[PDB]
Amino acid sequence: GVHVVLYQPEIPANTGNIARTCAATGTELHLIRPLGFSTDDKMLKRAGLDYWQHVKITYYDSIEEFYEKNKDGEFFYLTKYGEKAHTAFDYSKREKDYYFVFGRETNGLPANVIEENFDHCLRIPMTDKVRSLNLSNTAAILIYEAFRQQNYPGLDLEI
Amino acid sequence: GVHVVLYQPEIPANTGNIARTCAATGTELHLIRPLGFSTDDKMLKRAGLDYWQHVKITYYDSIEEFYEKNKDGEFFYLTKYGEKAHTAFDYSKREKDYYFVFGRETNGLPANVIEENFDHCLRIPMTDKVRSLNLSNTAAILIYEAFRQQNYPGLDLEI
Ligand SMILES: Nc1ncnc2c1ncn2[C@@H]1O[C@H](CSCC[C@H](N)C(=O)O)[C@@H](O)[C@H]1O
Ligand SMILES: Nc1ncnc2c1ncn2[C@@H]1O[C@H](CSCC[C@H](N)C(=O)O)[C@@H](O)[C@H]1O
Repeated sequence: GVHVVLYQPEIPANTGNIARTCAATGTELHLIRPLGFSTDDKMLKRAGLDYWQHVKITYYDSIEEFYEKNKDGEFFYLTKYGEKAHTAFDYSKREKDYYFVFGRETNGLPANVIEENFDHCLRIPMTDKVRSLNLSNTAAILIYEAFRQQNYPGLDLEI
Repeated sequence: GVHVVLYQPEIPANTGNIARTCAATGTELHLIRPLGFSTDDKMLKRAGLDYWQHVKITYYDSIEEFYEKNKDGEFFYLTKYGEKAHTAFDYSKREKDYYFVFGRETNGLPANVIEENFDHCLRIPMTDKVRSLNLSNTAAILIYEAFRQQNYPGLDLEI
């Protein structure tokens, strides 16, 4: 499968957007606490996030716990410090588990995570006119790059 | 070049995100009024959009005006009602002008626009668990699909 991992996300609208993209694709959502916001059920529903119930979601109290519970698979780390493009790897094997790990809107990923995993750090190409892309936009780009390579498994090409 | 055209966008954060992706790539931003928010220079500064100045932006009072001022190029219309994938077309020619036209967060694209241009209506594939993707996410996906096909011209220069 395809997986998005959010390391300590900050801003509720970004995670709401990412959860929508996950519901839209069958991508799993992994949230590493602390979060910057509540995800209580009654609040999500009155906020009209009806799609949230359809997301395959897992919460973790630490990135250590995340790793322990997700030992198998291919792990990629999205960071502007990466020296490979997000499109440089093959995500076409539907039977594999691909994990794309994203940093905080403000802090990004911890430096040691980037350093320990540098040959799997991916930079979406940019001009020098911004420091970074929006978190939810980067998750949407990576999700649909993987699904493009897999020829859209489980998705409706037409209504 | 690559162009994103927003038909009467509603939510300031979506247009802020799309402007960020445009500054990040050199994609032109075309805004068809009425907009749902102020884009006065003083409001954008109050909102902290430091990259806005770098965006190649044009405003129009109508889609008719937009068409009159952009006669040459290839026009694609992003809608869940499309019957071709966003990846089904060739955007690889850097000398051509590719325009991707997006609808409103609430009403989408006008029915007559979809009908009249149906052969070039593009649907990003989705499951049945959501009605649509987030507007800014869809723009980011299309921008980076076009730049992928062109091998990221003008990006990652002198990082
Ligand atoms: N160009 C890009 N390439 C890869 N990931 C990106 C990206 N822009 C944003 N992201 C992702 O979005 C997250 C939040 S943006 C954080 C940016 C960072 N704090 C800075 O120095 O500006 C990042 O941690 C990364 O996972
Ligand atoms: N799956 C998808 N394929 C193509 N465009 C999409 C899309 N999801 C969202 N969009 C774009 O994002 C815009 C705003 S989403 C608006 C849709 C409307 N609220 C509804 O319930 O259906 C759309 O007009 C379209 O341009």
